[PDB]
Amino acid sequence: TIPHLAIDPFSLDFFDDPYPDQQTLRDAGPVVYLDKWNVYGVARYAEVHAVLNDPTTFCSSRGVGLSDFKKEKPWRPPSLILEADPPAHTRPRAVLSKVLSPATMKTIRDGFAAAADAKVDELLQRGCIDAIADLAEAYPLSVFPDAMGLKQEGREHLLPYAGLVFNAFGPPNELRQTAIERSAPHQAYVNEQCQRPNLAPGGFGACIHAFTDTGEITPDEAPLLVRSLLSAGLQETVNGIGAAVYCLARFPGELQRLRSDPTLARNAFEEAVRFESPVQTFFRTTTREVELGGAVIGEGEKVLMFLGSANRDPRRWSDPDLYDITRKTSGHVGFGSGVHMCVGQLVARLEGEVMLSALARKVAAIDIDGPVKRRFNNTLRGLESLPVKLTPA
Ligand code: HEM
Ligand SMILES: COc1ccc(C(=O)O)cc1
Ligand SMILES: [Cl-]
Repeated sequence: TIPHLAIDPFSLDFFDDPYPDQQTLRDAGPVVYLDKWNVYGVARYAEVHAVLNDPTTFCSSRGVGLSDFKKEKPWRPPSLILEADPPAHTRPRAVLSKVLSPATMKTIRDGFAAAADAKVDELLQRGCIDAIADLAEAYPLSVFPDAMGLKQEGREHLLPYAGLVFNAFGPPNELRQTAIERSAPHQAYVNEQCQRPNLAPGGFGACIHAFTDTGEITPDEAPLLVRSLLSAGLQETVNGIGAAVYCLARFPGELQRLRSDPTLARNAFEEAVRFESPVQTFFRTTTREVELGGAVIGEGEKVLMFLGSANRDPRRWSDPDLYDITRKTSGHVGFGSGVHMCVGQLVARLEGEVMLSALARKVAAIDIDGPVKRRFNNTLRGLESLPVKLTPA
């Protein structure tokens, strides 16, 4: 009663243009079986939203990649928040929520915003730039690692470790094995910067270590929670900002609208997050037999959620393939939904908003003027290179 498909959502051809295959996955049925990896798939907004919001039946403590932690060893000690279920998840989540609080955004906002303006001002002096390396990448590297409290040496390890983390959610294909065999130096730098003496006072990491006397987490838990923010805190944002820029370059009517009202910047980024879904997919594991969209899924089965496909589901979105900076984006799953919904979304939206605001005030046109290149990853969607000519306003 469940349609079996041979689509590999982790193949290179799929990454190259996922969107037809995602329609085929949505239209086959509410639940599909993916024979290549032996997992269930859900690609419609409805079923994705349901799975995300039933963490008792679709837990994350057996991993949220293909590997089931009850069967295989994880490639690194489990995250205390991503790879945990309530109740063990609850208090480490409260710590990271407070570390990344509204009050904390108040303190870095003007710094983040200035750095966005300085970066756009700097790129307008060059004209022809690469909006991935010189912007999408350069901007978050200039404000996140300082906000984390990190030393300066070794920062070249952060994006590679992020790409490793997201590649290791995927199946044991060559992208994953090659990331793991390249991993050791990045693992080593990251784990070391998680120790309390290496985290500059006032930053996010020091704050995490300072939350250890409340009975919410203990001191030996602090290093791993810092690790979370060195894993999840960079590449997505970069991909999300690279997508905004791309969209603004590819849809010049939306750039003309952003310029006319820069207050649209925040929702313009939110729309980029929905349109690109930098995190394309996550897994859950069933803790019990369950009925999902008229199928009966046994205990201990991996379920693949297509988040980017739920964000383009014509059953939920009008013209889902169009980038509309005035769209009501509320409800998209680009950040998840429910108990694990991105705990750092306030940092991402603040980075992306102030970047787009900067562009909206200072740029008249953005024109692709060279070969666009994609970056392949088992979990992340984003560009490798996006040569643009920026035109000062
Ligand atoms: C556009 C940028 C981002 C996107 C698209 C994104 C995507 C996601 C998604 C889909 C989830 C839910 C995972 C799940 O349900 O298993 C998540 C959770 C998480 N994110 Fe983000 N994220 C972004 C930025 C950030 C930032 C800036 C941080 C840190 C500052 C961060 C740290 C985390 C952590 C620690 C979790 C785990 C939360 C939990 O398990 O309860 N992410 N992210
Ligand atoms: C959604 O992406 C991630 C990746 C890693 C972690 C973590 O290491 O906790 C959390 C979220
Ligand atoms: Cl690691």
